[PDB]
Amino acid sequence: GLSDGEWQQVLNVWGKVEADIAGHGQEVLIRLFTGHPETLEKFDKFKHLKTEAEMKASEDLKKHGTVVLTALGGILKKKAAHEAELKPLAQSHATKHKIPIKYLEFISDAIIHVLHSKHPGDFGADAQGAMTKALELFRNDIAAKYKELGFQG
Amino acid sequence: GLSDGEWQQVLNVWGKVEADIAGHGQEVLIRLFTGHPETLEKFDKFKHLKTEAEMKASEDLKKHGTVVLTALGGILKKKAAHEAELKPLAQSHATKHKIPIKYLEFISDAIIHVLHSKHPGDFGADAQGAMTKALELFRNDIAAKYKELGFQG
Ligand code: HEM
Ligand code: HEM
Ligand SMILES: [O]
Ligand SMILES: [O]
Repeated sequence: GLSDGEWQQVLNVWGKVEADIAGHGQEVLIRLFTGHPETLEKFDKFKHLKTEAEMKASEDLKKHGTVVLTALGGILKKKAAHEAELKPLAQSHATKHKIPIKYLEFISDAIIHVLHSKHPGDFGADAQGAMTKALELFRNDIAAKYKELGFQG
Repeated sequence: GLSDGEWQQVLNVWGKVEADIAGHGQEVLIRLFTGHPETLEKFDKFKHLKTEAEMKASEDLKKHGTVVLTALGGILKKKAAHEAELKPLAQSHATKHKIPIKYLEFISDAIIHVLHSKHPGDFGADAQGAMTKALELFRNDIAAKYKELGFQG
């Protein structure tokens, strides 16, 4: 994974990308298509482009570069935000508190029971299934961090 | 993963949690500690809590319940946000465009190349290492979505 400073470096350079996203998007697709020409074959609108000059002149290639880097930027920012809250919790629960995954299963059972008890009108079979899935994603994400840290859990 | 309706059900019941986070947190921890007493042994600062009555009377058990459910709520919301960034991209790139992970590796290397070319002063070795790791997490997260959608990328 990334450290806190590494995530901040990713966010910082993406700010520079966004200040000329058209130029960055063009240069990324030109590098991809010149380095790996087979990738051009996926693009009906671009597969005729041979030279860097032709690729630079394509309004459609420039538009697509912006779409790609916008989508990737959103994924990186949301990943960084999730990591910033998940990482410290996995770190403390692995290294200081030493909490096995089975204990996270026990507290997940308690959360599901309490929500069902308190809010049956907002916690029918489907909503309970949804929360069961959400807490399993949470436990699996902690377990993945545990494996990286070498903690058996 | 969860459907959009399933995430809505999770966030709807979490709104009820947030209306009394301390009460929900207390009830979750007392359910956990009464059902699985070995879990209470992990809390050195609750060594004075033996009985259900003592647990209900504890200021700090209730405060800890708030800490736990506040942290969990934040992680669930940030997970949902990142899932929502990945979903449309994994959908189209698995089912319509059929983009192999090797091609995602090629475009990741193109992004690193363009950032090194454009920002050598602000994309040194460490910042490049950070972005290399972030793009690998992106590819791995898409590969996991590919497997869920039944696409061999
Ligand atoms: C960082 C990696 C990538 C990102 C963020 C990305 C993002 C996007 C986005 C947002 C779209 C438009 C909406 C959609 O169809 O999902 C798109 C379309 C597309 N992508 Fe990607 N993509 C990436 C990598 C690739 C690669 C490596 C290829 C092929 C080698 C590829 C091929 C396509 C194709 C063929 C389309 C449809 C183009 C069109 O009909 O206009 N993508 N991509
Ligand atoms: C939904 C699951 C959980 C969440 C969100 C959670 C969250 C937290 C948070 C935010 C803290 C304070 C900051 C920190 O040290 O990381 C904490 C502390 C702690 N957690 Fe957890 N926790 C969870 C499950 C558990 C379980 C199941 C146990 C034990 C069986 C446990 C044992 C502890 C202990 C011993 C501390 C230190 C308490 C203190 O002395 O103040 N956690 N937890
Ligand atoms: O793309
Ligand atoms: O906790």
